Amino acid sequence: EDNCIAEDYGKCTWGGTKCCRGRPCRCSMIGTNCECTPRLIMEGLSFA
Repeated sequence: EDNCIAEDYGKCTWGGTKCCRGRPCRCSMIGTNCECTPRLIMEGLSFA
C-alpha cells in the first residue's frame, strides 16, 4: 500500500511513493501523471 517505485519511468506521485533509488520525479503543468527519471547508472561498461 506504499511500496517504492523501483521501475524505469515508474509513475510516481509527489506525496509518498518515491523512487527506490531516490530519484528526482517530475510531472506536467497539471499536478498529476509523474514519471521517475533515471539519473545515476554505473561508470565503465557492462559485464565482459
